[PDB]
Amino acid sequence: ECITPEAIFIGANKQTQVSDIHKVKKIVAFGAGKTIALWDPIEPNNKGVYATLKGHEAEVTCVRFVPDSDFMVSASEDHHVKIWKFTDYSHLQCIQTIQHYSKTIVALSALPSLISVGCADGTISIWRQNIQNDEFGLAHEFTIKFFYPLCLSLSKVEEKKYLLAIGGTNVNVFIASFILSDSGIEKCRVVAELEGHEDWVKSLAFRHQETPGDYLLCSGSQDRYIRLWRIRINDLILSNKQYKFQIDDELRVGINFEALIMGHDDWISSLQWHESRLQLLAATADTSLMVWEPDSGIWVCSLRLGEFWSCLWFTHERMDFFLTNGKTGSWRMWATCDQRLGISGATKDVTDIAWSPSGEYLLATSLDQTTRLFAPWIYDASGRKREIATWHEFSRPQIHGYDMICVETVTDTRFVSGGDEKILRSFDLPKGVAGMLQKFVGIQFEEECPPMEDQLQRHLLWPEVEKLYGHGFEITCLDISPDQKLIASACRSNNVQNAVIRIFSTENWLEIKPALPFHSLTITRLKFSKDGKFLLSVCRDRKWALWERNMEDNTFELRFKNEKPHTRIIWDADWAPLEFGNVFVTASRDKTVKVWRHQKEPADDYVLEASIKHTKAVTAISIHDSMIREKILISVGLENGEIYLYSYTLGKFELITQLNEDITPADKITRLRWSHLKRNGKLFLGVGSSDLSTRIYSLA
Repeated sequence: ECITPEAIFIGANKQTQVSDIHKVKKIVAFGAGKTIALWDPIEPNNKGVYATLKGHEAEVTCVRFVPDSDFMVSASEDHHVKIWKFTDYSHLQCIQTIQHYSKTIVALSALPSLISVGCADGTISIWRQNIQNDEFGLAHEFTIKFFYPLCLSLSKVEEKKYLLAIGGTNVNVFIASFILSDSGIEKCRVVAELEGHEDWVKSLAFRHQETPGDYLLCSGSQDRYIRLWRIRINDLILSNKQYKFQIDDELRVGINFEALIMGHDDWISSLQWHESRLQLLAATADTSLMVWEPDSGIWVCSLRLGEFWSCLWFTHERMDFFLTNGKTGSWRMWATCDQRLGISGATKDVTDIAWSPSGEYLLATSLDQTTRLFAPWIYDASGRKREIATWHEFSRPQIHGYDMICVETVTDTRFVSGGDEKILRSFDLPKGVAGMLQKFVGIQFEEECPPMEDQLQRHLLWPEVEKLYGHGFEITCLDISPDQKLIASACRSNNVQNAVIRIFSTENWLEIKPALPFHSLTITRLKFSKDGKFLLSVCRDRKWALWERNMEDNTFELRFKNEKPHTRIIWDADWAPLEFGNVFVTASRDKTVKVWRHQKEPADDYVLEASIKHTKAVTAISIHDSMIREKILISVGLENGEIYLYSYTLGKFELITQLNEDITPADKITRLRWSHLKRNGKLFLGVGSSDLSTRIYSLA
């Protein structure tokens, strides 16, 4: 039994400096939710996010690769700073969690052995890495006052000579300098107050390569301008004034205002230097990137590209690449010139997932207010199988202004979705997508590379067929009969009147009276019997019910039930394949997973067969449509994000495996579903979690 992660769809965080790229390994690590996602852009078989670094207990607000080292720094909502170290090459292990701060970490710049940490305490401290150990220790901590850090840059002039540009709630740019003793810091002091800005400095960046050589320092503010300061070392002979000072009885330094670049109209957002050339990258408020360089000798814009959260500047193989994370949490690539393929993912907790009736693609609805379709492309535009069948977002059915709560596929060409809206709509697979899905995913229908972010959010939206009214609350769940002629719906409720089950027709999209009452709270799961003559319901009111189907009028009636199957909310339920038997299992907050089976012997009713308990609540349970050996296959998810694979036979659970902690989500498994399809001798598992990440595993 070999469990292999197939794909990870996570979205970047909305925060300054939440992403960084490794200058050497060319690995971009961005904070996605409470995890640090890793992705290799430059790659043969476009794969995308290949790992989610778990550790932080809050949203990651900053990620930085310490240059010239195997280290990386981080910071989260919980004022914590973590230090990772590359275990192998494309992976990192957390080796230290700094608890010291009780306020937000507003700034963070770190060189090989140091880490400047600006905090909302109004204090900026410098951590210095130990000599024998690998952990950092507070070498020094100070403050300017009224003054608060917003950003700071750390630089290395000479061997033990260091500079630190501090910018914050002060129109000025302070320049602290300290020497590096073997036990930390020595002679630290603010040695220069650079005047020039007419507002708060919110950006700083040093450019120090091959000195004696262009040693610049740029800085932005709450304006539409950027200032560049020239730095001379030992030979530095109205505003042509210099700020001289010296490190020790051996160094002299002279800063000076060189030029002001940003346009009057263009308001700047992000700014960073190039990895090797003397070029500055500045991204405007509106989606537009600009590159600046000298020569004359005046700084000028040498590259513009119109129509940000993050913006990475990197060059590989005599080509320049621009990675730009948008609002939809999607990264896009550009070379210099074409638009290479990027990566997609949610920006808010995922709520539901549902494979196409046949299982070639997987729809995913999240709180991002978007519904995405993920599929694997195993075909070049030439029609031959790709080496590795990678997963991508082939279409974004919608981006409505309603929080996507749930979805279920009616047909490979149509589906239904619901959100924090009163009604729910159905959607039809457009011509544009179908072709795309037929060409790369390979699926026949009746009547040269995946979608870049541009044609994925604008040209690939599914046209709505019909809306359905009835519920006076956001729809929580729903299922489609095996015959696809029915839809069982259920809204959010606190009483019995709204905790009603509505049955809709997929032909006339009209409701089919009468509604179904019983549950006193809100239903969490609705499943139709494999045969289709039954409907099951679990309703976080600690009970379940089975509604028999009248094959004539298609009206349902209550037959079986159980007022106390669980001591706490039931989160999920599922039916085993007919061959196994008239069985269905429920997953509950009471930590247990119970199995039920029809018994007409002592009296007609669905009796309890087996039951197992876990450590955390079981929020997701899905059983495979086919029978593995002569036994059934079940998957279980928890509030931990942990996933258990079980085997089941008349009264005996067999643990196949517990997905390594390194390959599973970081929070509540909102939904788990097996794909109906088997391809390349593998089974597929869809996993939507509360850590805003859609994932896909495979069982060999």
